Formats: sequence, structure tokens, C-alpha cells
Amino acid sequence: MYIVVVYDVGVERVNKVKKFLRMHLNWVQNSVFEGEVTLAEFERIKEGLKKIIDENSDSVIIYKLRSMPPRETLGIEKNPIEEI
Amino acid sequence: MYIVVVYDVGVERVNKVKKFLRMHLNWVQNSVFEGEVTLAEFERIKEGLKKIIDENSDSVIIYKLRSMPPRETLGIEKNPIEEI
Repeated sequence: MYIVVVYDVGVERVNKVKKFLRMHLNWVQNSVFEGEVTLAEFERIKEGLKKIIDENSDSVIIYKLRSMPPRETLGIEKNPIEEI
Repeated sequence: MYIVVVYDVGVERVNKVKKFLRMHLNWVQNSVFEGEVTLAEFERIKEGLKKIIDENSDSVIIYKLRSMPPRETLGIEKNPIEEI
């Protein structure tokens, strides 16, 4: 399993979720992280993110892919594909 | 082809790219659009987005998938899966 996590979280609560995912997935651009995970770690990411975030206000989308998808990037590549 | 477009564009230039993608793809959450496209329309989205945005500063990631990926959403679903 491979997932791309994109999120819209109000400031002064974003930095919090950012720190969290930085220890689970790779940071692609602002508000975007992706990486491989185990059916267990996947539950853990969403587990913590479930309380590290405030529903009703924030939004988090977690696409569930089978492998690292190809991508086309414009502008300053927030992170070299190789570096991950 | 199906793509998920995520972007980080400075304000007062974001609204511009937002209007553009709203006429090409579906809006999932803030800074995220996805939808099906033809090898032609795909070139068109990135074509316009290529000049509707300022490199060196902005960042745009366009994942290239074969079909609408499954997703897990937390918080206020910025848009019902069915509504698209």
C-alpha cells in the first residue's frame, strides 16, 4: 500500500499534523505527504491524525494506491523524486 | 487517465488557478482537484497552468493514475464522493 495524504488544516494546528506525518511519510509539497505503509501503520497515521485534528473544521484526504504513482510537477519541485 | 492535481500557489494568483481547474476537473478540497482527462486535455490543463502560475515560487503536483483511486477522508468532506 502507498498513500498520498493531502490536508487542509487551520494554522496553529497545521504545524502539529506536519510534525506527525514527517515521522510517517515523505513531504512532497506544502500540505502533501506520500509514502508506503503497512495496513497497521496506515491505521496509526489516521488514528493519531484523527485526534491531532479538529473535525467540523479541518479536511484530510488520504488516497489509497497500490504503488508510487507517476507524477508531473510544475514550478519549484518542493522535493526531488530521488531524495525520498 | 485520471489525475489528482494538488498545488501550492501564492494568494492573489491562487484564485486564478482555482477558476481554471474548476473548468477542467472536480474540486475535492482546498488546493486539490481530480477528474478524468484525455491525453489532450491533460496537456491543456498543464499548458495553461504553465503560464497561469509563476515558477520559482509556486508548486504544482499532478499525479497520473489509471482510474479514480479509493480514498479515506477525515473531517468535513469538502465534497461528497457522489456529487462529483
